[PDB]
Amino acid sequence: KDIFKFKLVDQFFPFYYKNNKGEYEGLIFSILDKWAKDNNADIMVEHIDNLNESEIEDEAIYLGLTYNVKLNDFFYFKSELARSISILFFKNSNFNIGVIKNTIYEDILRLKNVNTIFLADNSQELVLALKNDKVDYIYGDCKTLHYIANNFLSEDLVIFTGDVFYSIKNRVAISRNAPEIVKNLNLDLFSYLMK
Amino acid sequence: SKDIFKFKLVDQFFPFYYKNNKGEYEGLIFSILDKWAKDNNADIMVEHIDNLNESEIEDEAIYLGLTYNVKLNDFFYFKSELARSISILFFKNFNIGVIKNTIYEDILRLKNVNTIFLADNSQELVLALKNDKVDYIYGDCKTLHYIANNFLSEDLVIFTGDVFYSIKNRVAISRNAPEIVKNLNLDLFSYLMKMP
Ligand SMILES: [Mg+2]
Repeated sequence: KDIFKFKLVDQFFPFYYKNNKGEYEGLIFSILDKWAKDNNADIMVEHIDNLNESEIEDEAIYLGLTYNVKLNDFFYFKSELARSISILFFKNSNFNIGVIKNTIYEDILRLKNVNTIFLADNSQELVLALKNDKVDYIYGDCKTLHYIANNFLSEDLVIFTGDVFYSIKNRVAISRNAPEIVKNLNLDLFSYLMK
Repeated sequence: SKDIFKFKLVDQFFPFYYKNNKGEYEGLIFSILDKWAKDNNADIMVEHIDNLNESEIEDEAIYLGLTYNVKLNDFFYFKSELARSISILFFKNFNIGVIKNTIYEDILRLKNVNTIFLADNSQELVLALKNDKVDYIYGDCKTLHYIANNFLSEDLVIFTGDVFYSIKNRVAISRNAPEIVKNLNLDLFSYLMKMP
């Protein structure tokens, strides 16, 4: 009956990602299908590389966003998916650090007064920036960035051992101007992972 | 007197600790443990072990990389949560491989899987898949995938079927541990600063 739009942002292993062979992978559809049946509804899935405040769809449910001062004005963050850990990577003095824009990782670097921040639109772009030595470090998701890096880089990634490790919540997000029916949805997708 | 405590890092646990190409251990756990050490006014010793041998269990040691298991529960007390994982059935491009004495083993026995191949550690487990000793492996989503992808040039495929459990990774100490260890606050996760 009802049809709800889900938006997958960038990449988020293991929920959704692009493998070495360029094939879209993930178990998110398995979860969304189960959520759909429980809610007696159909779903539309859209994938977006980078989020823009001007292109926000009020009725859509966003996955793969993290808390960000800019995005907080537009979104309500609800149920948690898997958690992540922020890591600063470099390839195996003055410097510059790559980071995906409008993410919690950007805000972390900003409040640390890092002024040589290189803003990438997505994970792939960020990794390629490191490849072509546009940046000396990249900052972001522990597994997803490491994974994409190993797909494009010939050099191994190394972890920068400093005070840069934070526990990151990856939550489901809806527009603050979402219809009441969306706002009343149970969006605890993580509950479909029994324990 | 500043106390000294031994931490045993079992197998591999991405991104807390894992093997790189140089035969060394990379990870962020070492940073966390140094922080924990400062607040508890103590020194620390880190030792890596691939397998968990009952004969080699040290009562004074604090164990990381263990999950709740019917067999280990009779030897360890599982304490604070360090991180979470998702159980995934992996395959390349029917017997199932799984690390012995893990929560993952129990799951397969509860689901009444007939042909269970037991591995001692993640490295052995993923090697069994690579060498076609097993058709599927079951375990940690990040770690098993990392090893296969970085050491064996194998990008493992996730089994779509309903086999996804939320797994808690906890700190564990021996049942016969010293009183000085039992009194420790082993909330290592708290030393990972949270978002606001
Ligand atoms: Mg596929």
